[PDB]
Amino acid sequence: SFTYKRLDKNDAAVLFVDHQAGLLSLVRDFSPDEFKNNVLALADIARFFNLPTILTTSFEDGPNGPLVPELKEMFPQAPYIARPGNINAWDNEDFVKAVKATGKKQLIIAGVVTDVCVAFPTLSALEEGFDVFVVTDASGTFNPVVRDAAWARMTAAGAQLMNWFSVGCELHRDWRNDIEGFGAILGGHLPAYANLIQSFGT
Amino acid sequence: SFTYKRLDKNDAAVLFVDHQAGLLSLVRDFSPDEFKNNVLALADIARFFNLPTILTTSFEDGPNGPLVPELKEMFPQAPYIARPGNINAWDNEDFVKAVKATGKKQLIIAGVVTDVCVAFPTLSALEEGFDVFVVTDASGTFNPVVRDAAWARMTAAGAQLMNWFSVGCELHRDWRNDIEGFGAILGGHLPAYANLIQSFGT
Amino acid sequence: SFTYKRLDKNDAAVLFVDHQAGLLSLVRDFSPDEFKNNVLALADIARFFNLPTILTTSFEDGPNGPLVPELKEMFPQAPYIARPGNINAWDNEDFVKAVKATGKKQLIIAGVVTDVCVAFPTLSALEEGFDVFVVTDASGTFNPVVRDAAWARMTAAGAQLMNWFSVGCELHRDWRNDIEGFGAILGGHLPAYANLIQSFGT
Amino acid sequence: SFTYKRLDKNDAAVLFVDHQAGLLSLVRDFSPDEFKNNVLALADIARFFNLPTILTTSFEDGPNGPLVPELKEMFPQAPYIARPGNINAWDNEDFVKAVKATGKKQLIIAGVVTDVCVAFPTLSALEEGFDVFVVTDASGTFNPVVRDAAWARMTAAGAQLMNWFSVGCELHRDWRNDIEGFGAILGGHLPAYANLIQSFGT
Amino acid sequence: SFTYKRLDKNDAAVLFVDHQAGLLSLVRDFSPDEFKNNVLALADIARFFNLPTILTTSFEDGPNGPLVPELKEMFPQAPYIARPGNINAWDNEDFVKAVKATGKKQLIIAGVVTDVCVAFPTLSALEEGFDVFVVTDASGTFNPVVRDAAWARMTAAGAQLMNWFSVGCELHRDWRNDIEGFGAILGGHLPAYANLIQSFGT
Amino acid sequence: SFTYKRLDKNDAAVLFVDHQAGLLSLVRDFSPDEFKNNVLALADIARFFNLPTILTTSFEDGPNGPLVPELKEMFPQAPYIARPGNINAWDNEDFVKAVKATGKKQLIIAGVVTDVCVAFPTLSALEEGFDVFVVTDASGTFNPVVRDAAWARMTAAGAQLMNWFSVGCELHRDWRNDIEGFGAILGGHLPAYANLIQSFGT
Amino acid sequence: SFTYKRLDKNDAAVLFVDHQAGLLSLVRDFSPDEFKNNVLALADIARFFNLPTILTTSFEDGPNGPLVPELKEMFPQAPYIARPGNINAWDNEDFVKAVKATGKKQLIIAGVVTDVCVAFPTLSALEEGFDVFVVTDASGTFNPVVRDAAWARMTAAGAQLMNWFSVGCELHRDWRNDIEGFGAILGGHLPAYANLIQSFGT
Amino acid sequence: SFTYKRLDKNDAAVLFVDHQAGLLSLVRDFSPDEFKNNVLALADIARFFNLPTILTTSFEDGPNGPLVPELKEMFPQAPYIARPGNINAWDNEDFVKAVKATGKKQLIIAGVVTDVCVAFPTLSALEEGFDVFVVTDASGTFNPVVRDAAWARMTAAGAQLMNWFSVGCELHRDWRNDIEGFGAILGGHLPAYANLIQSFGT
Ligand SMILES: C[C@@H](O)CC[C@@H](C)O
Ligand SMILES: C[C@@H](O)CC[C@@H](C)O
Ligand SMILES: C[C@@H](O)CC[C@@H](C)O
Ligand SMILES: C[C@@H](O)CC[C@@H](C)O
Ligand SMILES: C[C@@H](O)CC[C@@H](C)O
Ligand SMILES: C[C@@H](O)CC[C@@H](C)O
Ligand SMILES: C[C@@H](O)CC[C@@H](C)O
Ligand SMILES: C[C@@H](O)CC[C@@H](C)O
Ligand SMILES: [Cl-]
Ligand SMILES: [Cl-]
Ligand SMILES: [Cl-]
Ligand SMILES: [Cl-]
Ligand SMILES: [Cl-]
Ligand SMILES: [Cl-]
Ligand SMILES: [Cl-]
Ligand SMILES: [Cl-]
Repeated sequence: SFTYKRLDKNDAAVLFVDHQAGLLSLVRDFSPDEFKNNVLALADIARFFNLPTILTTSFEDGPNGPLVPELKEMFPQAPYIARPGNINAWDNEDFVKAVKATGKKQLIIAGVVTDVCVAFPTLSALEEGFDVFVVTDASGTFNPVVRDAAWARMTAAGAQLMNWFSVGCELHRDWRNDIEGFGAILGGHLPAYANLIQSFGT
Repeated sequence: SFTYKRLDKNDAAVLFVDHQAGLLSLVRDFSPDEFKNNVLALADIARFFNLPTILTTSFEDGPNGPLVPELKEMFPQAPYIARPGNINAWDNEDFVKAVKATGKKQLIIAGVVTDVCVAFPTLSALEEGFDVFVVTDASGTFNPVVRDAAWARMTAAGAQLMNWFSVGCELHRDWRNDIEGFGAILGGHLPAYANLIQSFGT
Repeated sequence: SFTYKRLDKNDAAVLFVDHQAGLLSLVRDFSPDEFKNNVLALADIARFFNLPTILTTSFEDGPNGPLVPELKEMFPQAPYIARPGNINAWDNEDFVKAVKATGKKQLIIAGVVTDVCVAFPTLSALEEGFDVFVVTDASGTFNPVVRDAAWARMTAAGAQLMNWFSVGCELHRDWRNDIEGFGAILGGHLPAYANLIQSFGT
Repeated sequence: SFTYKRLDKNDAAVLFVDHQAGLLSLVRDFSPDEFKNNVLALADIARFFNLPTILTTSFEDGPNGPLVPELKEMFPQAPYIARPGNINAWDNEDFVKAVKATGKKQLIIAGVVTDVCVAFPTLSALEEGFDVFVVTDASGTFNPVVRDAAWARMTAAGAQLMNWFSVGCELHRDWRNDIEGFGAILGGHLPAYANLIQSFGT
Repeated sequence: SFTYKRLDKNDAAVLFVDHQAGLLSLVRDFSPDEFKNNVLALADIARFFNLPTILTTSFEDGPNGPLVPELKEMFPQAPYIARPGNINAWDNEDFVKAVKATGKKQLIIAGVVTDVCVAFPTLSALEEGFDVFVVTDASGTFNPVVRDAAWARMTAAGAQLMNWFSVGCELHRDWRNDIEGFGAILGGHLPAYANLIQSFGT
Repeated sequence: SFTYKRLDKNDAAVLFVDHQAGLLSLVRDFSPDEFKNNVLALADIARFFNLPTILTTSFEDGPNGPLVPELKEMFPQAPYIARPGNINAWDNEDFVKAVKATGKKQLIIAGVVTDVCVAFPTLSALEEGFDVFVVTDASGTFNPVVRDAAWARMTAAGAQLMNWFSVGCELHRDWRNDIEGFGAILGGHLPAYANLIQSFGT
Repeated sequence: SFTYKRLDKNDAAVLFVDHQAGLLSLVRDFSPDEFKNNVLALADIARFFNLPTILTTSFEDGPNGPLVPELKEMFPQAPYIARPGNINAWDNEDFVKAVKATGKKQLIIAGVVTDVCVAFPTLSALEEGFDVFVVTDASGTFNPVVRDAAWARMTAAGAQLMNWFSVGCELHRDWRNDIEGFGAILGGHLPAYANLIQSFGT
Repeated sequence: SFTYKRLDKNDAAVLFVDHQAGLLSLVRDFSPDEFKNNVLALADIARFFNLPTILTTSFEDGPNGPLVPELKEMFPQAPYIARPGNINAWDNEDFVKAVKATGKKQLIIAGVVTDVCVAFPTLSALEEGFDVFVVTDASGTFNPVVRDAAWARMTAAGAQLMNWFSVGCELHRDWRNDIEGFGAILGGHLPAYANLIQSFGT
C-alpha cells in the first residue's frame, strides 16, 4: 500500500549544492533575507544531528563565485568537491564517491538553482535507488514558475518535497531528546518562535 | 478503476492537531481572521454530525502554548492527548490508541503546522491503511511555498485534499436531512452566504 | 502507456451545475467580469457544436437563488433538473438519468462551487467510468487555495483539467470546419482576439 | 524503478509552435519582455547545440499573424509548416512527417498558447511514445490558472516540465565543452549573469 | 506648523453607511471574513466609548438589501436613516440633521462602497468643515484599484485615512482607563492578540 | 477651505482617448475582460446622461489600429478627431476646439495609455482651468507601476481620480431620477449586481 | 521653494517604539525574517553613528511582552521608558523628556504597530516642530492596506518616509569616512551585497 | 495655479546614476528582463533626441562594480563622473559642474538604488530650482515597499514621476517629427508593439 519513508538521523546525509556568491543573485523566488536564513537553518540542523555533510560548487573560479563563507566556516572538515565542468553534480565521480562513502541511504539536498543544480543530481540519485528529500525553501531559482516546474519533475521521479523545519522535526522525532538544543535552532531561525520563547521566559 | 471514497458521517473521526496559542503565530499562509473562522467551522461541523473528535497538543507547557479555548469548550468529553515530546502525533501511543478506539476508518485531520503536525501523522495513518482527509484551509503553516510542498508530499501518499466546506457537504449529502441546522453552519462561517440568507428573509 | 483521450463533438455532453445568482457571490477566485465571460464562452461553445446540455440547480427556491437567465435562454430545450436536496448532483436520480440519456461518454463539466458542486459529481462520474473534462475557468470557488485542493482531488481521480478555450479548440479540431462561426466565438470572448480581427479587417 | 530520462543533444529536436505576432497578444501569464527573452533564449540554445528545429504556424494569413521574424531569421533552413486548419499540429501530416524525419525521440516543445497549441501535440506525441520536454517559460497563455491546468494535463500524461535554462544545462552537461560559447548564451539572456561576468572581468 | 487633529472620544461620532446584505457582495478588495470582523470591531469600539452613532442605508427595499443584523442589534436607539433615493448620504436632509444633532466635530465614517457611499459624504462633510476620519479597513469596494483612487480623492480633500485599530487606540489614549474592557475588544477582533492573552494567562 | 467639486450632468463632457485595437494590446494592468466591461460601462453612462462625447484616435491608419467599433457605434454623431501626429490630444487644435465647443467645465477622461494619452491632455486641461475627472479603471497602461506614477502626476496637478461606477453615481445623484434605466447599467456591468437583481426578482 | 532637510549624524536621534515579543506577532506586512533583519539593521546604524537612542515599550508586563533582547543588549545606556498606559509615547512625560534631553531636532522612528505606535508620536512630534524620519521597513503592522493608510496620514503631516538603507546612506554621506565599517553594515544586512563583497574579495 | 511643465527636448538633460553591474543585483522590484529593457529604452530615447547625457558611478572599483557596458557604449563622449566616496551625486562637485554645463534646467533621472542614488540628487536638484523628472521604471531598488516610500519623498518635494515611454512621448510631441525613427524605439522596447508593426506590415 504505502510506506512512510521518513528521515532517520542515522541514515541521512546533507548535500549543499552550489550556494555560491554569484549564483545566488539569480535566486528571485525567495527574498535574500528569508533564503539566507533558510539555508543557515538547514546547516544548523545538519550540524546539530551530526549528519555527514557534503559541499560542492560549480565553476567557482569564474562568475559563479565562491561558496558562501558561512558554509565553509560551519563545515570546515566536510568533503568539498569543486566541480570545474560537470553541471550535474552526479556526473562528477568525486562527488558520487563522497556521497556513497557516507553510507547513508537518505539524501537531504538543497542548492542553487533548483531546476538544475538541485533537480539534476536529485533525479540521478533517485535513479540509483537513493531516497531523496528536497529542502524546497533552501533551494532557489529564477522565479516561482521555474520552481514549480522543478517540483513537478522531481515529484514525478519520487523525490520527497520538504522544508528545513519539517526536515528538522522529522529528524528530531521527540522534543525530549534535546529540548534546549533543538529549541535554540527554532528560535534562531523562526523570529516568531523566538518571540514565544522570550515571552514564556518572563 | 477509480473508487469515489467519500466521507461517511458514520465512518469518520476528526483530529485537531496542535491548534495552540503559540504555534498559531507561525501561521502566515492564512490571515488570522480567515484561519480562525475555518478552524471553528470544521469544529461546528464535527459537533453537528456528532463525529468522534480527538484533541492533541505538543509541548503545551512551553512556548507552544495551550490549545485554543474554543476547542476545549466545544469538545469537553473528547479525548485530549497532551504530547510532551513526540512531534508526530502517531508516535504517541495514547493518541493512536484513541484514534483506533473510535473505530473509524476515515480520518479528517487539521492542524498546525501543515508540513509537520499535519503531514507526519497523515503519512503515518496512510501507512496503516486509513483513509485520510486533509482540511487544507483549517491547517496553517509558515508560507504558501511550505504549504504547497506539504500538499505534494501528502498527495503522493494518497491523502485527499479538501476544505471545511467540502467536508461538511460531503458529510451532509442532502439538504433535507437538516435544512436549518446545516444552513446555520454555512451562514455562521460564510458571511457572503449569511448575506444571501438575510436578503432572502426580507 | 498513455492514451490521448481528447474531446469528440459527437461523444461529448456539457453539464452546467449550479451557476445560480446567490451561489455566484461565493466565487472569489475569479473576477466577476472574467467568470461571467468564461461561463458564457463555454455556453456558446456548447451551442455551437450542438452538444447535449444539462442544466441543474441546488435549492434554487432558497438563498442559493435561481439559475442565471442566460443559460436557460440559450438552452430552452435542455433537461433542467432542480435538485431540492442532494448536494452531489450524481446522487439525484433524475440528473444521472438525463446524463445517460444523452449517450455521451465524455462529460464536460463546470459549476459553483468547484470543490463541491463540480468535484463531487466529477468523482462520481469517474467512478462509473466516464471521461470527465473539467472547465476550470468556468468553475468558481471561495479562493485559490480551495480551488487548488479541488484540482488535486479531481486530478488524482483521473479528471482532465482544461479551460473553455482548450475545450473549444479540442472540439473544433480544424479551423476550416467553420472559419466564420468559430472565429466569432473567439472574438466574442477574447477581447484581445477581437482587436486582432478588427485590425486585420482594415 | 525510475530512469533519469535527460536531454541528449544527439537525440533531441526542438518544436516552436505558433509564436505568431497576433497570438502573442493573448499571452498574459508572462510579461512581454520576459517572454520574448525566454523564447529567444530557447532559440539560441537550439542553434548552439545544432538541434533539428521545426517551425510551425496556425492560420498565419489571418488575425493570428505571421511567425515572429527572429525565428525565421535564425532557422532559415528549418522545416516550416504553415497549418491552414489543424489546431493540433500533430493532426497535420506534414508536421508529423517532419518530426519523424529528424529521427529524434526527444521532443523539446514551446509555443502559444500553452493549453492548446502546446498541450495538444504534446499529448499526441506522448501517445506515440515520444519523450516530451516542455519549455514552460517559453510557452505562454491567457493567465496563470489556464497555465496550471495545462501543466496538470501534460504532467498526468508523462510530459517533463522544464525551462530554457534547465534545457540548456541538461544539453550542455559540462561547462568545459564550450565555456565562452555557453557563457555567452547565459549572459545574453540572464541580465544578472551578464552582471556577474562583467564584474568578474574587471 | 502642524496640528495633530486626533480623535477625541468626547468630540467624535461614528457613521455606518450602507453595510447592507446585497451591497456587501460587491466588496472584493477585502475577504468576507476580514471585512466582517473589521466592521464589527469598529462597532464594538463605537459602543465601548458611547459615541453618537448613525446608521443609514440606500434603497434597502431593493437588490441593495437590508442592513446587516449586527448593526441594528448593537445600536437599537441610534438614528436610522433609510435613504430611498439619494446616493450621497449628505444629500439626505434627515441624515445631515442627524449628523449635526450629535454636535460632534469629528466624523468617523465607514461603509460600502468606498468610492461612492463613503467618499461622497466624506467630501461633502469636509466641505462643511467637519474633521473626517475614514476607517479604510471597514470600508469595502470592487477592487484595490478602485480603493486607491478613492483614497487619493479623499486624501486631497483633507480626510484622515485610518483603520479600526488606530481609531480605537486614538480614542482610548491610555490603557489604564479600562484595561479589561479595551483588551476584550482587541482579543475579540485580533485572533493573534487573543492568543497572546491566552498564553499570558497560563 | 475645501470645495467638493462633484460631477454635474449638465456641466460635464466625456473624452474617449485612443481606445484603439492595436494600442489595447499594450494594456496589461487590467485584464482584457474587466477593461472591456469598464470602458463600455463608461460609454453607457455617457449615453445615459446624454453627455457631450468626444472620440479621438492617434495615428489610426497605422499599427495603433482603428477605434474600437463599439464607441463609434454608440456615438455616431459625436465629434471624431483622428490625430495624425500630436501625441498629446490637447496639442491638436481640432480636439481642443471640440472640447470648448461643448461649453462644459467638467472633463471626464479615459483612454490608452494612462501615462501618456490620458495624463498629457489631463495636465493640459488642468492648466487651462478645466476640472478633470479621470476614470482610472477605464484607462489602461503597461503595468501597475506605470499606472501609479501616472496617478501621482495627475494627482499633484489637481486631477480627481475616479472610476466608472463612482462617475455614474455622482452624475445620477438620486436613484428616483430613473431607477430602471440606471439599474440596467449597473446590472449590465456588475455581474454580481445583476445577481442581486435576479434574486430580488424571484 | 523646497529645502532638502536631510539626516545629519550630529542632529539626529533614533526612537525604537514597542518592538516587543508579543506585538511582533501582529506584524504581517513584512515577513518575520526580513523584518528582524531590518530592525537590527537600523540598530547597527544607530550604534555605528553613535546616535542618541531611545527605547520604549507599551504594557510590557502583559500580553504585549518584553522588548526584544537585541535592543537591550545593544543599547545598555540608552533611556528605557516602560509605558504602563499611554499608547501614544508622546503622551508619556518621561519619554518626551528623554527625547528633548538628546537635543536632536531630527527624529528617526520605527516601531510596532505602524498605524499607532509609530504614527501617533510622529504626528505629535511634527506638531512640536520636530523633523521626523520614518523607517518604513523597520515598522510593521497588520497588513499592507493599514500600512499604506498610515503612510498617507504621516505624509500629509510632513513626515519623511524612508527605509533603513536610505537612512544609513544619508547619515554616512561619504564612503571614505569609514569604508570597511559602513560596508560591514551593508554586508551584514544585505545578503546580496555580502555576495558582491565576497566575489570581489577572491 | 497649476502649470503643465512638460519635457522639452531643447531644455532637458539625462542623468544615469550608478547603473553598475554589482548594484543591479540589489534591484528586486523589477524583473531583470524588464529592468534591462527599460533602462536601454531610456538610453535610446536620450540618444534619439540628442539630449545632453551624464554618466556617473559610485565606488566602481569595489563590490558596486563597473557601469554597464551599454551605457558606456552608447555615450562615449558623455561626461563620466566616477564618484569614489559621495553617495549623493550632488555632493560631488564634478557631477554638479557637469550638470550645469549642459545649461539644461529639466533633469531626466534614473538609477540604482531609487531610495538613495536617485532620491538624494533628486531632492538636492529640486532645492536648487531644477525641474526633476524621475524615470520610475528605469530606477530600481530592493522591493516595492522601499520604492513607494521613495516615491512619496520625491513627490512631496515636487519631483515629477514618469516612465521611459511617457518621457519619450513628451519629448517627441508629434509622430510626424520622425515616424520611422520614433517607431523603431517603440518597436525595439515594446514587444507587443513590435508585434503590431509586423502584423500591419503583412
Ligand atoms: C525576534 C524577532 O521577531 C525580532 C527581533 C528584532 C526586531 O530585533
Ligand atoms: C461580510 C458581511 O457578513 C459583513 C457582516 C457585518 C456584520 O460586518
Ligand atoms: C482563539 C483565536 O484567537 C485563535 C484562532 C483559533 C480559533 O484558530
Ligand atoms: C475588444 C475590446 O478589447 C474593446 C472593447 C472595449 C475596450 O471598449
Ligand atoms: C449575471 C452575473 O452576475 C452572473 C455571471 C455569469 C455566471 O452569468
Ligand atoms: C550571503 C547570502 O546571500 C546567502 C548566505 C546563506 C545562503 O548562507
Ligand atoms: C545588465 C542588466 O541587468 C541591466 C543593465 C542594462 C541597462 O544593460
Ligand atoms: C514578442 C515578440 O515581439 C518578440 C518575439 C519573441 C517571442 O521571440
Ligand atoms: Cl566536474
Ligand atoms: Cl509524546
Ligand atoms: Cl435532490
Ligand atoms: Cl493543417
Ligand atoms: Cl434619500
Ligand atoms: Cl494632431
Ligand atoms: Cl504611560
Ligand atoms: Cl565622490
